[PDB]
Amino acid sequence: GVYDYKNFGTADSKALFSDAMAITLYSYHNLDNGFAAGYQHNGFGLGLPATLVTALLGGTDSQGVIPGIPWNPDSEKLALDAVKKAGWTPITASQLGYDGKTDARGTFFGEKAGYTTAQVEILGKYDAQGHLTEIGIAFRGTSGPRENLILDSIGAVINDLLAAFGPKDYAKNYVGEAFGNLLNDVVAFAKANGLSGKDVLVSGHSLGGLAVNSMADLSGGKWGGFFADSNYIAYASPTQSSTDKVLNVGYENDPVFRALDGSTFTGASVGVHDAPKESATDNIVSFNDHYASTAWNLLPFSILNIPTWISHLPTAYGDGMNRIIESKFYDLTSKDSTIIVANLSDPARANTWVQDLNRNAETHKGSTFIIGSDSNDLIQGGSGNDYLEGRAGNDTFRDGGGYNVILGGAGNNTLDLQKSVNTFDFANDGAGNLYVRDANGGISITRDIGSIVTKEPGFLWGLFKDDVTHSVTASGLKVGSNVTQYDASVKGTNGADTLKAHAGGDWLFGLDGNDHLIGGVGNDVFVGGAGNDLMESGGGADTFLFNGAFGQDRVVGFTSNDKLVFLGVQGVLPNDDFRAHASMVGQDTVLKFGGDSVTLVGVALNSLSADGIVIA
Ligand SMILES: [Ca+2]
Ligand SMILES: [Ca+2]
Ligand SMILES: [Ca+2]
Ligand SMILES: [Ca+2]
Ligand SMILES: [Ca+2]
Ligand SMILES: [Ca+2]
Ligand SMILES: [Ca+2]
Ligand SMILES: [Ca+2]
Ligand SMILES: [Ca+2]
Ligand SMILES: [Ca+2]
Ligand SMILES: [Zn+2]
Ligand SMILES: [Zn+2]
Repeated sequence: GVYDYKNFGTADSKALFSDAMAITLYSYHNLDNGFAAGYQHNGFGLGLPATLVTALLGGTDSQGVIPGIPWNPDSEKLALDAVKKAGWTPITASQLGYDGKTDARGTFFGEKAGYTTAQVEILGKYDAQGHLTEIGIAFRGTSGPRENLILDSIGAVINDLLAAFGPKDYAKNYVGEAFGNLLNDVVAFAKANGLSGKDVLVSGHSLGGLAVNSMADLSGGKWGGFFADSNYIAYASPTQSSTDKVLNVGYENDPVFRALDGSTFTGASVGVHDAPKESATDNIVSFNDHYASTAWNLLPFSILNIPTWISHLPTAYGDGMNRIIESKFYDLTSKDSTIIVANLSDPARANTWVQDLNRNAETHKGSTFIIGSDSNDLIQGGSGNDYLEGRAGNDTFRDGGGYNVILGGAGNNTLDLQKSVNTFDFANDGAGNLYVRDANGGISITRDIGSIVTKEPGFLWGLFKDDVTHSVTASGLKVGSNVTQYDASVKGTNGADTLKAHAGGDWLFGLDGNDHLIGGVGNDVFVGGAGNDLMESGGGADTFLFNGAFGQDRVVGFTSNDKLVFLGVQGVLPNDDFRAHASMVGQDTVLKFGGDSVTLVGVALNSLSADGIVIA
């Protein structure tokens, strides 16, 4: 999964991620809620007030109205409800033995000249009995004063901030300077409650995330090395620590995210700075009204251009990246997966296609995941391999080919094919999956797509030009009266079946159980499903399709004109070739995908070509 951390399980990593995001959001106490609400309702045609950028960096004396970012009446009470729902409760100064101040929210403040506006929330997670199990440290970073930030042009101020981080280990040492004594109290408090460092989660966004990275660098180091084993997840940090300790999460079109090389200002710092970084998620796009806009992108991408900072705002971090977490595709992804998140206003959402524009980014690598919203989305895949997720609402997909998985989720969803119905084949396994094979043999596996739209020259037909809408029924594609039939197939049961193809070619669907798929002399498509399936080619130019937790299969009679299609499987990295997944056991080639496997019986490794082993 894209947020896997250290050696935690996939699931444990996600739970950590969500806690990190919860506490991070809390640290801002709903600062961008007014702006995000206006953006969602109205669009970004008005751009972004320079005052929100200074609020992000400098801190605020609040909670009031400095414009044009709206109130926000209920705001700190909603932020606090939400952090608590996510399982966290602010820890008091008194609980810590802390001598210093906390404001009316329970926020602690920096301790040395130059850090006195730095803030941090210290929160605790308690089991059903009232015992502390975990501590959360959420840095809200500043500089701070709200006071050097108006004496210059906003761009000259951003530029100087950025250049000040690297020299004299300022960014590195930041958390030791600001919170060195507080963190000793946290160490004392944690131990008294039987916690060790592994039970401490460290997060923050922005300058907060700079602080997460700074703590990691010092965790060696200071506080008796108590936090050396703590968990560090930074959002939208400009810096990366030198440790291997921090998961650095961010949107790729966030101008602040990765702006420094470690903490080094470079030529890329004030333009596109999308070179891959070990600790960082490098390919998560916020597909927002700015990113979608020709007009907005007339100016070069730069952190010095305030409108670019819309991609930095925390509410969209929360909301979009929680939809990654929630994805049916989540466990196919890895740290650098290309992920396009639908982040558009209501106005733009009605008429803009969410797609990988690859704008202000280095060229994307591997398969593309596109995650919709709970509203009606327009989602367009490319002619590569794409995993399209509609989530709730009535979504419409398009896709330019390749190998794909299209999930429409809740609602009434449609796949617009934008070619003729005659140039595609359709199959249907009776277990909810409808398969679409294109004229180039690219296959999409679809769920919850009730309607297909084709562009008939036409006639076809029939009565109906030009675009025509087919209902997806058990017996085929129904345009009112006519059926466009499903390709010939044999369907099994969820037990162990033996299925036999006809000489003309069949789609063979074993479904669950350990099946025995005996193809014939024709061009068959083998889908063994869950279970450990024995599939024989029988002749022909055959296709073996593997999706999900496909099990430990055996393929017999595999030749040069046959194809293994791996789609929606475990253990794949951007640009994997089969040679990464291949070994030999006697005269058989074994291909492993996480804990799934295909043994090609009596096929020597060296005889295999990448053209008939598609890894999507
Ligand atoms: Ca990376
Ligand atoms: Ca990138
Ligand atoms: Ca949707
Ligand atoms: Ca595609
Ligand atoms: Ca939907
Ligand atoms: Ca079966
Ligand atoms: Ca099976
Ligand atoms: Ca065959
Ligand atoms: Ca063959
Ligand atoms: Ca299987
Ligand atoms: Zn207990
Ligand atoms: Zn057999």
